[PDB]
Amino acid sequence: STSRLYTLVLVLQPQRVLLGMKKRGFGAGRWNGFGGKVQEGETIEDGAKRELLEESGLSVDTLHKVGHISFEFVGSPELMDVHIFSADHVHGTPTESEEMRPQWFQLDQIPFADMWPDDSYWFPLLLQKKKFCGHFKFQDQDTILSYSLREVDS
Ligand SMILES: Nc1nc(NC2CC2)cc(-c2cccc(Cl)c2Cl)n1
Repeated sequence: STSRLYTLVLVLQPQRVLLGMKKRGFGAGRWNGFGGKVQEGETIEDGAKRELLEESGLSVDTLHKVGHISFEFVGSPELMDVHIFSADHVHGTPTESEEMRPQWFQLDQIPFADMWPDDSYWFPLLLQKKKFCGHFKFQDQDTILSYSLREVDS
């Protein structure tokens, strides 16, 4: 049983981060970066850009490679293969979409309590400008059974 490709784009700036409140579907009622499924016929980076445009209304020329996290759940055959990107520069205005309502948070005021539990572990690596690689086994949606997390030169 193989995995499916996901992207996650974190809109960063010197003092703040633009998260998105998920309004519907998987992760509804939680703050997260912008992203979703990688389709057939686009590269992973194209998918990241697309989902950022569609969910926030923002454009980019380029993204940074910051993380590669593989998620799995107990009693589930399908794995999430997440390619995490930072967008430290953006064009346009943040606009509320059907799927996401964007909001700015200062980097010392990130609402980890209402984000996915894994974010508390890998966000510090992102904010130190470290590239990271890891696996997370979830018991349920609020409970990490086991996890592995390391930095990489890549
Ligand atoms: N921060 C974070 N954490 C996650 N933790 C995994 C237990 C669910 C999953 C995701 C994610 C990334 C891209 C697309 C989608 Cl649908 C999701 Cl849910 N993001």
